[PDB]
Amino acid sequence: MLKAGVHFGHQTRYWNPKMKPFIFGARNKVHIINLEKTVPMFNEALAELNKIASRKGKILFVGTKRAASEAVKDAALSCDQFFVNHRWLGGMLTNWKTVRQSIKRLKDL
RNA sequence: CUGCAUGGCUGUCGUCAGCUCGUGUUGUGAAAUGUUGGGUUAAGUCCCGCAACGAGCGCAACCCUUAUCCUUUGUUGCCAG
Repeated sequence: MLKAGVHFGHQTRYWNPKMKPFIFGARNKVHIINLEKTVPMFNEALAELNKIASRKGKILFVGTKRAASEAVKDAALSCDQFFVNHRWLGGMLTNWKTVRQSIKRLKDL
């Protein structure tokens, strides 16, 4: 009820040194993650996303996997938001004033 | 009188597929990246994709002629009817 979510446990090798402490003691040599902080850690981050929305910040969403690539353009369409669903460029965001010539190209075609 | 005094004008490596530029990245930096890779070609040509996205000179097309046809003008040329 504290959220918490789905576990199998999946991946048995090469764990990230900052994610290893989320493993819990159930069975000999068995990998399984504890998720009892998912929404408790989101409730404090969504407070600063509220501060960026208060500052009228432009929000960008990204996904390429089949569960996310369709959702970034449909599941948040109750506000004004921007997305990337499949294809990327060199300097996609860090060279935006060059990338604008491809938006002039898009609209000209 | 002479192209280390010149402007200009044409050869040749070279009709070869090369040489550069705006912004971004990379290194202390000259610079490198882009022009490489993977297919394809007559070709830095076209396609695919990537830290690149687009450009300038070459490139290529338009241009012109030629193999077959249809149609307009025919002498002192031509001669099918």
